[PDB]
Amino acid sequence: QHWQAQFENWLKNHVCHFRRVWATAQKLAADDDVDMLVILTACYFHDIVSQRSSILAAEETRRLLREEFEQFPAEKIEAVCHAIAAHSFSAQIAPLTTEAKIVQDADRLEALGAIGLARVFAVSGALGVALFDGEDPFAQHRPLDDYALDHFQTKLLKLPQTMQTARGKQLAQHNAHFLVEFMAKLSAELAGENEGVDHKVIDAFSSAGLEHHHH
Amino acid sequence: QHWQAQFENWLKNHVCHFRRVWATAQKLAADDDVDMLVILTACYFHDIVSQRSSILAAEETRRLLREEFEQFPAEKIEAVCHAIAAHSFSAQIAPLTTEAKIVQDADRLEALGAIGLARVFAVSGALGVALFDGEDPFAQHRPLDDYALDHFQTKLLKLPQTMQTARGKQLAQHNAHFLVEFMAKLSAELAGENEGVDHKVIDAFSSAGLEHHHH
Ligand code: NI
Ligand code: NI
Ligand code: NI
Ligand code: NI
Ligand code: NI
Ligand code: NI
Repeated sequence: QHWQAQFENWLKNHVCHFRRVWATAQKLAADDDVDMLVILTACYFHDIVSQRSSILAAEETRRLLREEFEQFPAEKIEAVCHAIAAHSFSAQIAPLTTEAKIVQDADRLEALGAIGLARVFAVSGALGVALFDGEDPFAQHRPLDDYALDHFQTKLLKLPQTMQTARGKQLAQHNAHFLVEFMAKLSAELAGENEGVDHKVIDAFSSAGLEHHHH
Repeated sequence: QHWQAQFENWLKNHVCHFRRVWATAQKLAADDDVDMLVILTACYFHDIVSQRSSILAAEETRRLLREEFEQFPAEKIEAVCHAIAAHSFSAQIAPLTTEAKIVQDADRLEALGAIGLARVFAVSGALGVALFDGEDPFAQHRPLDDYALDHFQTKLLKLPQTMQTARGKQLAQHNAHFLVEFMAKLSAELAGENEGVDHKVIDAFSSAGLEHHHH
């Protein structure tokens, strides 16, 4: 009963990004018997501590844990310090625990898909980096990245291949394909097509099979 | 001869948004014999003058026109003052000229589609308005709009129906459907689906037929 009750984690602290991560984080380790108890606090705090910021995410979440996590720490508190330290590839903190892996996947899946396509441009909005045609002709020029549409084939399109969770990869594979199709429509529209999608960008930015013949 | 040469409009002034608008603005009035000469300057300056801003876009573009447009003004200069004044529904300047209509469509199509889906979130980025789940449960709550994802069914999803150009509407209809499908994937992902799309949002935010049976 301390499986649903402890939801009163940030549900009494002081954000929704976590609500979802847990949701898909559970689906990743469904019926594997790993530790769906630590992984939780892992994905529930990885942000409470803002390339130096993840190593402190645990040197921060550990001290703060000694407040409400007072009831049940045990050995399950050193694992909540690797997960919440190995999720953002800003610190390159390689995840070793099979629990610290499920999070580095659930949170990293928040970079792809519909929400992912929204983050790239929202962020790119404040930072004001643009994303216009200044990026299409990059078939012959070079990627300056954060031109948001470039951030696409620099991090995002390369995220699924470096996915370290069995299912999480095939999942970060579909969502990563949703981004390409967006690129497909963006190319056309960008080439005054207004209708179809550039069936040439789908051919280069996403592994066929995810939609296909066999020779 | 003075149809391609005059491209040296902003090509020597002091932005790419125009390059495209003309492209699709020509396709809208293809073989109709209207005035593919004024419509051009129309879509080439509607921005040089930043709900009061469109009426001045012409009270500004007219004076500036008296510089390079010195060679060929004629009656074709009073039309370049209605178009470049009737394109943004911020001034509600109803377009009367069939030329001032092709622009209010070509420029308004830049709100839908792939580029459209990027603008909503980019802009929403600087203004920092968010767009998270705080918008999904709005099936029972109310839309505060600029929550970017709301800006969707408030302006964008209503743009194609108020389109005033023969073809331009069926065109702003497809691109407007591309936005819904995005909403479709956003719903699923938002509901921890990670795979398909909420085939319930496609059912409510876009007129079937654009993809369908017949009873
Ligand atoms: Ni995160
Ligand atoms: Ni699959
Ligand atoms: Ni097959
Ligand atoms: Ni504009
Ligand atoms: Ni059609
Ligand atoms: Ni039919």
